[PDB]
Amino acid sequence: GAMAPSYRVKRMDIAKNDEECVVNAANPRGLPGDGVCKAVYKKWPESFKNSATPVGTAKTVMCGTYPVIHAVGPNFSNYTESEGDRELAAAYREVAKEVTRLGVNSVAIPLLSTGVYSGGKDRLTQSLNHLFTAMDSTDADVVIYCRDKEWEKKISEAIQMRT
Ligand SMILES: [Cl-]
Ligand SMILES: [Cl-]
Ligand SMILES: [Cl-]
Repeated sequence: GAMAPSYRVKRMDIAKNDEECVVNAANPRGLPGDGVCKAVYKKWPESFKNSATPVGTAKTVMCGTYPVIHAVGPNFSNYTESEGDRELAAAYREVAKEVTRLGVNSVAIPLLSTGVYSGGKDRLTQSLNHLFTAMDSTDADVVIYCRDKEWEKKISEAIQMRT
């Protein structure tokens, strides 16, 4: 575990992370996809061997010795708000299990279901709160990656609020 487990936020490409493993915002079929998933495919393509997994689950595939945790959030275009909320919570619980099993001291993680799976809604608070519910009992350093300047400020605020 980390000596003083922390949360941090960085605004940059998660393919350039400085952590011991990465969480991919994957699709259920293990396809290259777009956004975070396409960046992850360009950096760690070997990790997409047999990466297909259902909504609400995470499946880890090694790229060399570097673990890529494929976490499948719901597409809110297809799920009801209620069922989507349950699947998004479940995907993060499976990420916490994998991070624990791998014995890493740090993990790079995007906000699941906030991009093309958001069904056109701002889900920063919803996705971040499910991330915290899952990861708070882990002792890995968690570094959250985003691309938007206003999202960076809001995520940083939410982390600092609890400190
Ligand atoms: Cl960048
Ligand atoms: Cl997304
Ligand atoms: Cl973002």
